[PDB]
Amino acid sequence: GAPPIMGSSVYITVELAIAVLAILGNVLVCWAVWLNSNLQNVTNYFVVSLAAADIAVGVLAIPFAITISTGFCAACHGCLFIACFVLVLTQSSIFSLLAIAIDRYIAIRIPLRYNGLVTGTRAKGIIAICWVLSFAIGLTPMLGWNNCGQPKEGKQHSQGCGEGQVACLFEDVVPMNYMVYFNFFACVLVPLLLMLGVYLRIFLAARRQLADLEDNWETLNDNLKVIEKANAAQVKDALTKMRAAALDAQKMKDFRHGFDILVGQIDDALKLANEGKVKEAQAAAEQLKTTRNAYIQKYLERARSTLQKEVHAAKSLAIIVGLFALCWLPLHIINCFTFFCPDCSHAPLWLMYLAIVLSHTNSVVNPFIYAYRIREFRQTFRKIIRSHVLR
Ligand SMILES: CC(C)CCC[C@@H](C)[C@H]1CC[C@H]2[C@@H]3CC=C4C[C@@H](O)CC[C@]4(C)[C@H]3CC[C@]12C
Ligand SMILES: CC(C)CCC[C@@H](C)[C@H]1CC[C@H]2[C@@H]3CC=C4C[C@@H](O)CC[C@]4(C)[C@H]3CC[C@]12C
Ligand SMILES: CC(C)CCC[C@@H](C)[C@H]1CC[C@H]2[C@@H]3CC=C4C[C@@H](O)CC[C@]4(C)[C@H]3CC[C@]12C
Ligand SMILES: Cc1ccc(C(=O)Nc2nc(-c3ccco3)c(C(=O)C3CCOCC3)s2)cn1
Ligand SMILES: CCCCCCCC/C=C\CCCCCCCC(=O)OC[C@H](O)CO
Ligand SMILES: CCCCCCCC/C=C\CCCCCCCC(=O)OC[C@H](O)CO
Ligand SMILES: CCCCCCCC/C=C\CCCCCCCC(=O)OC[C@H](O)CO
Ligand SMILES: CCCCCCCC/C=C\CCCCCCCC(=O)OC[C@H](O)CO
Ligand SMILES: CCCCCCCC/C=C\CCCCCCCC(=O)OC[C@H](O)CO
Ligand code: NA
Repeated sequence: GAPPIMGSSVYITVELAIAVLAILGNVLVCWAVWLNSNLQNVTNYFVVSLAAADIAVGVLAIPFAITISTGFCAACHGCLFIACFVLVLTQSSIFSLLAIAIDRYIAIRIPLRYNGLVTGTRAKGIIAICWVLSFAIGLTPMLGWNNCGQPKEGKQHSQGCGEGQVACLFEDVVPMNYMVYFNFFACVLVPLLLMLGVYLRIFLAARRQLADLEDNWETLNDNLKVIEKANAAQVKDALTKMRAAALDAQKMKDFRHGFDILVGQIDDALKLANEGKVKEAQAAAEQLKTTRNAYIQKYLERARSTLQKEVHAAKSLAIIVGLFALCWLPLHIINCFTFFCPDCSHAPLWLMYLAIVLSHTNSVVNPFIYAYRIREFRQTFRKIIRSHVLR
C-alpha cells in the first residue's frame, strides 16, 4: 500500500481545481444578475442564493474537506464544525431549489396574482430565514448529536493528540443515524421528492392550459361549420357556444379590441337568430372568420409561445435539481451502506474521495446550465467576458 501523500496530492490538486472553477462560475452568475435588470426578478434572487452557497463550497467547504482528509488532531467540536459546515450549504441549496420550484408553480397557476404575491422584499425575508434554518439543520451535531462523548482512543494515541482532542475524521465524529435518517431521509430526500412533485404539477398545469387554448380555438372553428351548414335555433345554439368560448379565452388595446369585435359580431348574429332571420345570422357569422385572422389567432399564438417558454424554463431548472441529486446521491448511498449493512465491506478510500469530488463538482455545473439553456444569462455572460476578459 503506497505512501498516502501521493494519492493525497491527486485528491487535493483535484479539489483545488474544482474550488477555482466553482468560485469563477458562480461569481459570474452574481455579476450577471447585478448588471442586467432583465435578470433582476425573484426567481433569480434564489439563483444568487444558490450561487453564494457554491462560492462558499470553493472558499470554505473544499479547504475543510482537504483539512479533514489529513486526520489532524483537533478538539472534537472544532472537528465537528469542519465536518458539518458543507451540510449548511447543501441545506441552503435544497431550500433555494425548493423556492424556485414553488415560484415557477405560482407563475404558471395564477400568473395574474404572481407579482402581488411573490415580491423582492418577501423573497429576501424567505432567503434570510432559509440561511438561518440551514445553519441550524447542518450544525445540529454540534448541539450534541455527535460521537465526541466516545472518542477513538487508539487513533488519539497513535497520532499523539492531546487531552480533549481527536483524530479529525468525518465518520468518527458525525453519527451515521444523523447522516442517514436526519440529513439524507428528512432534509435532502423528502425535499427532492417534493420538488419532483411541484415540477410534475408545473408540466401538467402547462399541458392543461395548452390543451384549453387549442380546444377554445377548435370550438370557434368547429361552430363556424355548425352555423355554415344550412334551422335558426340551430345557429343560436352554435352562437351561444362561441360567446361562452370567446369570453373564456378573454378570461391591453390591440388585444381587448379583437374580443370586443368578436362578441359584437356574435351578439349581432344572436339578435338576427332570435328574430329568426337564418340567412342574415349566417352572413353575420362569416365576418367573424376575418376577426379570427387579424386578432384572435395573434392572442392564441402569443399565449402558446409564453406557455412553451415556461415549459422550457421549468425543464432547465429541473435539470439543476437532477444534477444536485446525481452529484450528492453517491455519498448518501455510501452512508446508507455503512449504517444499515455493518457486515458489508466499506467503499475503498479512492472511491470515498471520488464521491466527495463528485459532490463538489455540483458547485461548478449550474453556471454551464444557465449558459446553455437561458439566453439572457448566456448573452450577459458574453458582454461580461468580451468587456472584462477580452479587455
Ligand atoms: C470569515 C470566514 C472565512 C472565517 C473562517 C473561519 C474558520 C477557518 C475557522 C472557524 C472555526 C475554526 C475551528 C475552531 C476550532 C478548531 C479546533 C482546533 O483543535 C483545531 C482548529 C479548529 C478545527 C478550527 C479550524 C478553523 C475554523 C474552522
Ligand atoms: C429515489 C432514490 C433516488 C432514493 C435513493 C434510495 C436509497 C435510499 C436506496 C438505494 C439502494 C439502497 C441500499 C441497497 C442495499 C442495501 C443493503 C442492505 O443490507 C441494507 C440496506 C441497503 C444499504 C439499501 C439502503 C437504501 C438504498 C441506499
Ligand atoms: C449515480 C451515478 C452518478 C454513479 C454512482 C453510483 C453509486 C450509487 C455507486 C458508485 C459506487 C458504488 C459503491 C461501490 C462499492 C460499495 C461497497 C459495497 O460493500 C457496498 C456498496 C458500495 C458502497 C457501492 C454503493 C453505490 C455506489 C456508491
Ligand atoms: C465507512 C465510511 C467512511 C467515511 C464516510 C463519510 O465520510 N461519509 C460522508 N458523507 C458526507 C456527506 C455529505 C452529505 C451526505 O453525505 C461527507 C462529507 O460531505 C464530508 C467530506 C469532507 O469534508 C467534510 C464533509 S463524508 C462514510 N462511511
Ligand atoms: C455533473 C458532471 C460531473 C462530471 C465530472 C466527473 C467527476 C469526477 C471529476 C474528476 C475526476 C478526479 C479523479 C481523481 C479522484 C481522486 C482519486 C484519488 O486521488 O486516489 C486516492 C488514493 O487512493 C488515496 O490514497
Ligand atoms: C477569496 C479566495 C480565498 C480562498 C481561500 C483559500 C484557502 C487556502 C488554500 C488551501 C487551504 C488548504 C487547507 C489547509 C490544510 C492543512 C492541513 C493541516 O493542517 O495538517 C496538519 C498536520 O497534518 C498535523 O499532523
Ligand atoms: C489555484 C490557486 C489556489 C489559491 C492559493 C492556495 C494555494 C494552496 C496550495 C496548496 C494547498 C495544500 C495544503 C497542504 C496541506 C496538507 C499537508 C498534509 O498533507 O499534512 C501531512 C500529512 O498528510 C498528515 O496526515
Ligand atoms: C474571502 C475570505 C477568505 C477566507 C479564507 C478561509 C480559508 C480557510 C482555510 C483553511 C481552513 C482551516 C484549516 C484548519 C487548519 C487546522 C490546523 C491545526 O489546527 O493544527 C493543530 C495541530 O497542528 C495538529 O497537529
Ligand atoms: C427538521 C426537518 C426539516 C427538513 C426540511 C423539510 C422542508 C419542507 C418544508 C416545506 C415544504 C413546502 C411544501 C411544498 C408543497 C407545494 C406548495 C405549493 O404548491 O404552493 C403554492 C401556493 O399557491 C403558495 O402561495
Ligand atoms: Na449547491
